[PDB]
Amino acid sequence: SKYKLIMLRHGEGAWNKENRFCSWVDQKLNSEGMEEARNCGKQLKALNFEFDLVFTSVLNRSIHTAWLILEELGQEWVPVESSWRLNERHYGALIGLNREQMALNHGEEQVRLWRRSYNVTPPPIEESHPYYQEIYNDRRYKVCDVPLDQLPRSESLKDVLERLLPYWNERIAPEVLRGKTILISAHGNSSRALLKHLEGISDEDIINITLPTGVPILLELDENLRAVGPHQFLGDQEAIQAAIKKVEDQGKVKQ
Amino acid sequence: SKYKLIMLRHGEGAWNKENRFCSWVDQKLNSEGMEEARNCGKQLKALNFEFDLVFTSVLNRSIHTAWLILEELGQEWVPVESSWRLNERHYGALIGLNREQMALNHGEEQVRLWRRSYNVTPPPIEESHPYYQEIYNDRRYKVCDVPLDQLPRSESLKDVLERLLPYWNERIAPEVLRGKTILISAHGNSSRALLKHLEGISDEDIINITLPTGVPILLELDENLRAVGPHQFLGDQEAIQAAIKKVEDQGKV
Repeated sequence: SKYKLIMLRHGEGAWNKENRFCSWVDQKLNSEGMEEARNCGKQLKALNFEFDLVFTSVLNRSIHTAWLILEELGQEWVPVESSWRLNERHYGALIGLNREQMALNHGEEQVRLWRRSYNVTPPPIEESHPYYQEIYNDRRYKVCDVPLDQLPRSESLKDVLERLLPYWNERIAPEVLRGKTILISAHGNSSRALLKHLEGISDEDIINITLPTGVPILLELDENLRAVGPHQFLGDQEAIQAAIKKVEDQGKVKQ
Repeated sequence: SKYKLIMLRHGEGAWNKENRFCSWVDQKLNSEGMEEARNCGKQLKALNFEFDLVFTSVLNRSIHTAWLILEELGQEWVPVESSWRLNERHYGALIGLNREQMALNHGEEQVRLWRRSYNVTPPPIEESHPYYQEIYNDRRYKVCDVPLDQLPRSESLKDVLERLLPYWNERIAPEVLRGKTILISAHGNSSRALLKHLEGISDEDIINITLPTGVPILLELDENLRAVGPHQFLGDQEAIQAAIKKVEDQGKV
């Protein structure tokens, strides 16, 4: 049998235009980001999607994105489950820093590795970090399946997959095998981690995969829950590639 | 008390101003109703409420109310569960009708009986009813714990309690006993039904209970989940009483 699923990363937030790593900072979507969610909902409605379950991270921007999509579909009653295991990759000390500034300071090559490599680990976030308290003092991280003091302080994409894969295998994949229609409202890198696994993308090739914000990602899996083909982006392909280039360019110096 | 619970009915919808029985019609909250939800959230935040689980009906206005409350609390991550068993009382054929016009035609006392009686069952909604289709052709009622054909077509307040109690016993009560702080986002009459059970209100006294829209209701329970005292509306009592009178006045000529 063949199964289809939808995953996407939420829309824009304030730090997007500012070009700052957001990661675990619980920033809300801005007007534009909310509209992006509604657009995704409208596309899914057009395809007559009837979701059975929705999975999100515990970062409110992914949750609000799901809620907006469900409203566009008139499916607000559909069960939603949120887990830190779908949280965006933890950028550690890099959180809050400007990507272009990092390019000027450390070079475009190093920034590309920090952002897209599989094994490179960002420096861990310190208690002195401006956004440390706001993150680790929140109750949502006191009731995770992992103690507060044991949650990551930074993550390589490999680290993300290691804490995300179990959640996929144990709580999402079973529903897919049951023929349920699932929506995963996630983030840029946590989505890349999942795709790397499902599509069998190599450590080297994953570095060139960049996902645009607020765009439905369609994926078809086979009986062995493996991608039948590469992931596809729903929408105008030219605007999608342009959005991807925009994200890539955030890590480059002006030319 | 040993445990604390919060329940409430959502804010205004378009049919509030039109003064029409909404019931199972999946009407959305209007601007004012959304604001009412934000006010509940702010009031609960001011009292340090930290929810562990939220229960709602499958009518979107109660779900959106919960979502707006959680946003104000910065608790969007809190688990939410929805069930038709928390749905508002089914007004059957009376759905869509104007309360004041009905009071004019049949008498204020007659309408008050239909609205607040514990025992009187409204006439069942027929397939010929203008809103029958919009209700029973929705997928949410194809995946309930009972077949679509088994869902009610009208309910007395007693009928409501009979189908709501199983959910309280099976899903909600256990969580409360575990010490979890629960929020129940329900409706006018489904909430009256639960209160009757928790406070041991008699069939006669329940008729006099009218709940204001968008006002948190605090209930303190003992080890046996029995109310230790009457429910407590959280807010300015004068404004809350005016809000209650507002609902009562919808049935007056």
